[PDB]
Amino acid sequence: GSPFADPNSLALANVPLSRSKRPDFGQRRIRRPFTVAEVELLVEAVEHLGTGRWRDVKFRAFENVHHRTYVDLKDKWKTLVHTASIAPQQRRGAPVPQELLDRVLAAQAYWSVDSSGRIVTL
Repeated sequence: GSPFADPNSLALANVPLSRSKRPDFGQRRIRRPFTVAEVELLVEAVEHLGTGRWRDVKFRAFENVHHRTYVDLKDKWKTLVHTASIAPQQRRGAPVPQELLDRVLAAQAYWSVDSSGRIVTL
């Protein structure tokens, strides 16, 4: 007395599996050297807004100096960020302090998703 024409579903098990991946590299056009002051203000302009309107960047940065263009500033930061994030041997930018790379990197991640760190546990 058994059933007929049934699906006979299995228990459905799970097997182990690994995962592999690889980073990426690149190179942009030839840029020009910047000043600690110009970079500081420039970074603060794009950082102050994180990733919204470039107009506020050019205005916040310095609406008086010999600025270039909204996108110019935004793009400038993005580029410096990639170079400050890439490998050390490849990170051969202008003679600037690590702070610049720390502010651009930290901010980039801060506005990215959540933040950068999760290592310290006071």
